[PDB]
Amino acid sequence: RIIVDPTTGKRYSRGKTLGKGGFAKCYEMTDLTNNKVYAAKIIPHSRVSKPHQREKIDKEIELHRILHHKHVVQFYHYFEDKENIYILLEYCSRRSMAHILKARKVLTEPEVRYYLRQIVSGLKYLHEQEILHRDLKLGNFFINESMELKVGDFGLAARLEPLEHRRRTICGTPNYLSPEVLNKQGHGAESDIWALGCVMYTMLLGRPPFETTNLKETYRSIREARYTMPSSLLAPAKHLIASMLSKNPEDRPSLDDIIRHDFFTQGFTPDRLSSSCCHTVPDFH
Ligand SMILES: CC[C@@H]1C(=O)N(C)c2cnc(-n3ccnc3-c3ccccc3)nc2N1C1CCCC1
Repeated sequence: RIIVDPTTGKRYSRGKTLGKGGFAKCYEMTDLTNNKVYAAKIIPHSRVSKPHQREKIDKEIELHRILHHKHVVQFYHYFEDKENIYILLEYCSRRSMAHILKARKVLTEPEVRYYLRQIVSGLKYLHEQEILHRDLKLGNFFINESMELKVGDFGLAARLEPLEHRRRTICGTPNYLSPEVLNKQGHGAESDIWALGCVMYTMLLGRPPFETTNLKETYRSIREARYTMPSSLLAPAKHLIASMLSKNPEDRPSLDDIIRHDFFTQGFTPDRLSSSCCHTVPDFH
């Protein structure tokens, strides 16, 4: 099937399905005018009848369409026709972290340092652009053919705000709610740092440091910021995770402080990682 951009030219071929992605059904989509393939969201209007979810996508696009970084999903184009809304994004053949970790359960440090360096780099970009991702989670870290990491799904993203006028309500439902955001103080840049801690944790142990149900039963526990630190962690990793998951946010480290932590400096880290690290654990040193 051929899909023409009625505002322009401009013809596209639609290929393989890629699965469900909330409102979007995903499909491979080829721009016939340059023959590159792209991962596309296709949201029919029927599913965006209601004004606030209509607004939810406008923002994702508005915020996404200005982002150019090697570790941020490269937004290509978007257009609409009578039936559907169309968003083409960087095609990431080797899926997400979420997929990888299910296979391998738990990762070796060199790779954790390999993947985190990339999550952290992409996030300086956004954070310096004054944009908060607000949903860092293994699912939203996309890997490509050449084993490179890009952060995507900017569906719960927002611009930084004056701390007095900021959104207090939990927007959407993140994977990792923070203490501050639970005391109704709103999502800060550090609330992203929070998520990174939980994420590193998961990568090293295959289970999150706190429940991810967003149930009120689980709220005191997060607010206290108390969790099991297992002995299986070397001290560098232990220490780093701890500072990242500080209870009060203004104690959490900066992104620069993070890539410069012992965990980073006194291990070894590959420039290139094989594709077999998707399924198999690597060789020593
Ligand atoms: C299009 C939405 C999302 C995405 O944003 N990108 C950039 C992406 C980029 N590349 C792929 N991609 C390409 C080949 N396989 C995938 C894929 C499939 C499942 C999960 C993640 C990626 N998928 C992407 N996805 C998937 C999320 C869930 C279903 C579609």
